[PDB]
Amino acid sequence: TNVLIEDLKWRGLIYQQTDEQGIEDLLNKEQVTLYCGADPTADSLHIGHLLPFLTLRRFQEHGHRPIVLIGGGTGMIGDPSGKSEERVLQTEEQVDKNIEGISKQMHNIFEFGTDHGAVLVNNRDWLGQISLISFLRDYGKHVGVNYMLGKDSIQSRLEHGISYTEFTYTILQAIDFGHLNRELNCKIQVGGSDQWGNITSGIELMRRMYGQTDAYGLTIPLVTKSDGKKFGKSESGAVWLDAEKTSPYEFYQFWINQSDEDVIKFLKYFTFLGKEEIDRLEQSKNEAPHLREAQKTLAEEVTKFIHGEDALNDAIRIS
Amino acid sequence: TNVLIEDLKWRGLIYQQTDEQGIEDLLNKEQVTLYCGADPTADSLHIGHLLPFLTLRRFQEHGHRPIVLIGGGTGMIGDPSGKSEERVLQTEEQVDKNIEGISKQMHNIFEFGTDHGAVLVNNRDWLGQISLISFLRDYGKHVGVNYMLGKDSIQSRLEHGISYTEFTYTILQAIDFGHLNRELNCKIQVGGSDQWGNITSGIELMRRMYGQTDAYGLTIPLVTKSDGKKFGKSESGAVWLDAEKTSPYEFYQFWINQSDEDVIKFLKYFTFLGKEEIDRLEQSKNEAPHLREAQKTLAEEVTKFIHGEDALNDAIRIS
Ligand SMILES: N[C@@H](Cc1ccc(O)cc1)C(=O)N[C@H](C(=O)O)[C@H]1[C@H](O)[C@]2(O)CO[C@@H]([C@@H]2O)N1O
Ligand SMILES: N[C@@H](Cc1ccc(O)cc1)C(=O)N[C@H](C(=O)O)[C@H]1[C@H](O)[C@]2(O)CO[C@@H]([C@@H]2O)N1O
Repeated sequence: TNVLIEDLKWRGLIYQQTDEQGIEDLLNKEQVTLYCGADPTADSLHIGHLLPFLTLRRFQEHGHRPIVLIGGGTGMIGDPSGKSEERVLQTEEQVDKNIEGISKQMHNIFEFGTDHGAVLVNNRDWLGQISLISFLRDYGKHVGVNYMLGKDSIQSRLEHGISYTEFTYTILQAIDFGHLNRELNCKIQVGGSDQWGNITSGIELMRRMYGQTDAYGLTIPLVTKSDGKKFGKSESGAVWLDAEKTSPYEFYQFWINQSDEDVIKFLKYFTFLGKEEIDRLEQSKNEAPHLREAQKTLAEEVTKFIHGEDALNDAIRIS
Repeated sequence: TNVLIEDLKWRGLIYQQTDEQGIEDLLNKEQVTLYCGADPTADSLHIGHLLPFLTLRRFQEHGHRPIVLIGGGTGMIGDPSGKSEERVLQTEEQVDKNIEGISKQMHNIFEFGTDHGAVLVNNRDWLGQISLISFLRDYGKHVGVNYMLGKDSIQSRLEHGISYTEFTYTILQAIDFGHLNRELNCKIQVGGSDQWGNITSGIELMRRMYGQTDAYGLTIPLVTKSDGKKFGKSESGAVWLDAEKTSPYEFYQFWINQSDEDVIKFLKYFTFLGKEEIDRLEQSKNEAPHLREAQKTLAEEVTKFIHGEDALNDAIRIS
């Protein structure tokens, strides 16, 4: 037992683990409960997010359980991570509308409603409780200011000027990890490299809150093209996984025009085919490019999956 | 939590539970590990078996784990259950060939090769160890002769004359239950009504072997048509799930010619559609029979699934 880790590794979906070995350990020992999430900073997800929720779906394959945290509370605050300009609070309505779009999608990428598997939690439910006073006492007490300015996210912002709220974002997100880690048994939290800071902070908090009751954080790498261009972007902004923001057709082509070079990779990252199916699918590319089979079965997969069998046919027929 | 049981019940797939309530209990409490199996008394499964392996697949839906016991050891002996004429030992080669066919199929109905989910065990592995002496001592000691003549299977045979071997079949099968119940954690064993006897005996043995370390047996009902005819049979014997014994086409039609009456039922039993999808699919039948939509989406499902998307198209095109 170590196949799952064997492939994540093969495909190149592991940019960093907190405890490389220990992760390997429980993953070959007990059926883990891992989660991931997004703040509804919009009403549609987008190729950018498609990667790690897939990685979550690749776990569920082998027996594990994923959980999906929509940004019900941290949404309204905004994660300064990466950013280099303070955020802009959305309106309660907007967020309440945004999470209807963002969730509307997950509910298709995942099968919610089972007796034991995949839960869609809304951190609005617990973060909505904790008060000003409590917060400081119970959690604040154990969050050193010297660790926070440590965060590679904020370090930056600190320079331009970081508001308090972006600054206390990390404590809210850390609170979540522990809460699931306690409430549902979350031991691994998977997220993008833009999430290292936060991932690592959630695990430290519970270390002095109870002595990290067995938590680990994994990070999927970052999608990178060969044309040197901000993957995910189009004059049509970024490829939204919503049919009326980015349609099966526009979707389709995106994948169909995948610069031959950065192809097999994207096959590995985004498609549920084997190393053998891909391997074959690599020859077909290495010496019969006219047929453009790789770049074709890619798009086929991602479009049928994300959009539909029907919306694949409906799409393919526009060349 | 109680949806899975909620539907099994809805569809009518529960002919009997050993401990009705307790089953409900652990199924709403912990992720169970249930199994089922067949002796390779042939080289192809058949509609008859398609039902309970589906039921096993309906568990895996909600989080549970199935296991598949091919008849590697009990195969060679034959389960007199139901039968009313002693068996006929197969040849080691035959069984060794038969289990290549029988397994060749499961490996498509189930996804083996994961880190935590679905295992294909071969009881040849443990039953091949136990000797004449051991057997009597360790297990035989705790199997009363008065319980065995109790078995509704043999009771019958007893009348025509039941050889010792058919008679000791039940002890071999009971041995299995406990072994998984101990080896892998098997708590529920699902099987046809022709398997009550055996199901119930496996649980009794471990009751005096250690005090039934938490075991239960469930039984799927029996497929029954409205035309009053031995479901599963055709002049082409019985509908073998093998393409070269019973092909996508011959397969297809079978389902397509499903006597309108015993339809929705078969939709429930054999298809992964909702109560809503079916409900709609029941109207379409109740008042627009010309279209024959029910009997059509049925066959469609079962054929694509069992045989292939491709072998569905390939099939549908023969009307
Ligand atoms: N502050 C986090 C959100 C969060 C909210 C609650 C938690 O309990 C833990 C984390 C973040 O940055 N997430 C992104 C988002 O949209 O909210 C998404 C990004 O958009 C992704 O592309 C999708 O998943 C990763 C990856 O960076 N990430 O979580
Ligand atoms: N003695 C059992 C086999 C067995 C072998 C090992 C075990 O550990 C427990 C049971 C039996 O009768 N099984 C059938 C078979 O072909 O072997 C199958 C039947 O053929 C089915 O149609 C398929 O599953 C059920 C149902 O009656 N059943 O187990």
